[PDB]
Parts: sequence; structure tokens; C-alpha cells
Amino acid sequence: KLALSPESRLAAAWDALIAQPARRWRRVAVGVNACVDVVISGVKLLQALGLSPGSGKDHAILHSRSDLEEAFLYFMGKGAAAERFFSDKETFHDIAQAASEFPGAQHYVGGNAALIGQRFAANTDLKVLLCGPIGPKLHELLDDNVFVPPESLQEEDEFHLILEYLAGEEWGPFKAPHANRFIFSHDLSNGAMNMLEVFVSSLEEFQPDLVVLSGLHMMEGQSKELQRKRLLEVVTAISDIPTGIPVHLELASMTNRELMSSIVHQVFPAVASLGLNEQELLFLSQSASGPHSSLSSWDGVPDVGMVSDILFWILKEHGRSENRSSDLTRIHFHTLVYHILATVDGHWANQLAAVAAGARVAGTQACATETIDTNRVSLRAPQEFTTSHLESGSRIVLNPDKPVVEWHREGITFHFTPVLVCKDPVRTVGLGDAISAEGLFYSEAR
Repeated sequence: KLALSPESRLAAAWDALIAQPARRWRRVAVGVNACVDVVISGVKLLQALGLSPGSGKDHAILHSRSDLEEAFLYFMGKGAAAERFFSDKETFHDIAQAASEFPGAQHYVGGNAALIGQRFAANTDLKVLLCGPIGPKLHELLDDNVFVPPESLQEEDEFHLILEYLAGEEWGPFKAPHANRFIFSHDLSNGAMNMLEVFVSSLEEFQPDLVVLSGLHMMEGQSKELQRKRLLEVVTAISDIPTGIPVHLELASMTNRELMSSIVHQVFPAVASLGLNEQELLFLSQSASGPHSSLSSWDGVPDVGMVSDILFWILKEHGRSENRSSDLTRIHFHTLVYHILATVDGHWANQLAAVAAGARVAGTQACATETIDTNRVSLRAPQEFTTSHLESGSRIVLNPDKPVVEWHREGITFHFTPVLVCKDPVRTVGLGDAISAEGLFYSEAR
């Protein structure tokens, strides 16, 4: 034998460490954001609509095929990302239909909640209920084991059109300097959490063991009063679910501090578990003067200690306490090159295997393999790190044969593992959702 790679050593240690918990969930309910992502060459679509190349020109809202063409060309010229709302409902239906029917266009389950539901549904001994704006195409796309209440089924889907271009791609006088994408939709359902009532209404009959909620971030840019109504609906609904049923909030894509503040004040005490990435974590610390609020942006890989100080602070400021009457005891942090599972001691079991399992799915799903293909992955976590930047904490060195690292801090345990990052990924949109679902699947509430 020759020496195995760090990655093969690590994936072998995971396969030995990972096992389902002693007591397993039977039924999980998930809501409420869901859509169909249609990924298509932007130039091809526009050509397919019968459009000749016009001028690049930005438009704040797309009212028309012209506006679409003009803003697309503008961003294609920059090689830059953008996203827009398309205002004409009927015209949008015809464009999305044209994109979805275009030969070679790819169709994907979209929306945090639907993606979570889909990941859970891969296990046949777990029964999944999913609510959200689910039309005939999304229903077809969803796994057969996923139950959607007839109440949550609708005539039309929410299509999100993802218009890609390659570096060096040309259309008449236009040439993309980088590969990127232009996304547009006409999605009022997900913006308003219009299926929250239907979701809440379905829980009693279903008797979930676990409730998972996502989609709050999508209300960004809606009426503050509409947001306030929905957050109160969330909190009321959760107070009606039987005691001891964990609720996980998957928090993504936030830029509004009023809304973030409100989610922290109102929803955090009502949930057992929280899931998020480096972007939302730092955003939280920026709003409420947290450990590294001073930090404007992560400078490369987020510093583990700095991350852990913020997770610590959240469970201290907003987690369960003798005095507080918060239910929050768990945060599944996931970033590109490592994941951390942080738990208030004595409320959760199997968190070594769970964080390992979250990390493993990040590799396999990114590469679109059933198991880890050790040729297509790469260990990118720091070789050594401090467990707290602000406080004095341990100096840890990565051992591929013992990848899951545990450390304790004032009655809160952290569980760290690196990720085996897919070097040549198919598509990594929705990875955080599959990571959080896997982490919860392998978790046990005490």
C-alpha cells in the first residue's frame, strides 16, 4: 500500500463515525418557500423569444421582453450577477413557459423549505409533509414520498428563471467577460409567505415530530405591517404545537436589519433550532453589537474562533436560560469549508455524527455522487485554529483520522468538522438546506 490522501482518510473516519440516533423521527413538517428553478442559457432564451440583439441597459423593474433583453445584455456585458422582478404576470407566464419547454433547459426543486423537504424525503422511514406554492411541475419534480396537502396545491408554479452565460460567450456585439447569471421571477407567493396559514392549519392532523420553517427572509422588501402579521402568525402557530416538538428555523439571504432584529426578538425564543451560514451570522452580529460587529466582511475563510464567539453569544443572549423562556438550544452553522454544531448542554444527542453527516452531504450532493468520490474533493479548512478569538481558547490542529472535534464553553458544546469540498461541482444552490436537513435527521432531541 501507498499513503492515502487526507481526504480519503477523512471520508473513512466519517463512515465509521456516522450512525442514525437511537430514537428516530417518524414525521417531519416543512414549509413554506418553494419554486421551480429553470436554468437556461440567457442568449439562447432571448434568441428563442425571437429577439435580435439590442442595447445593454439596466432596468430596475422588468415590465417587458425589451426590458428583460436590455437588462440581461447590461449584466452580460459586465459578467455580473443580478436579480429582477418581472411585472407583467401574463407575459412572464409565456416567457417561463418558453424557458421551461426549451430543449436542454434544466429544472430544479427550489426554495429553502422544498429543498429541506426533499432531502428528508430521501429516507423512506421518515414521512415528510411539505407546504408552499406547489404547482404541477414542482409536484412532479418532488420526491413521491413527500406529501403535499391538497390545500397547498395550485394551478401554476412559481418559476424562477436563471439565465446563465459563459466567459467569452457572444451575441452580436456583446461578449461576456466572466461567467455569471441573471435571475428573474414574478413570485408574490413566496414574498408574502402566502402558504403560512395552510401550513399551520395542516400540522395538527399530521402530528409532526419535527417542524422546520423557512422563507421569512423572502419577505424582505414587503410592507413592515405584512411582515409583522406573518411573524405573529409564526409565533402563535408554534405556541399551539404540542410542547417538546422541536422547531428549526433555517435563516438565509438577509439584508434588512429591522426584519433581522424582529426575527431575533420574536421568532428565536419560539424555536428549538437555528440554521445559517457565515453571511447571516456576521449580519446578526452587526445588527446587535455582537462579538465581531466591528468586522465589515469575512476576509476569506471565516475565522473559527470568531464564528464560535458569535454562536456562543447568540445562545447566551437569546438561547434557553433559567430566566428567559427562550427555547433555542441549537445552531447548525455551515460555511463552505467547515461546519459547526453548537448546542446548549443536555438538550440534544448524536451531535458528532450529525455534524459529520451535514458535512458529508455537502461533498456528495455538490459532486452528485451517492458517496464521497475522494478524487473530486479537497480539504480547505485551516490546518490549525483557536476555538475563541475574543476569549482564551484551545489551539486545535486538524487530524484527518479524527475529523470531528468537540470543545466545551460555559455549558455549551461545539462540534466542528471540515468539509470535503467538491472541486468540480454540478450545482451548489440549495446546499445549506440539504446540510441542515441532514444535521436534523441525524439529531435527537432529549
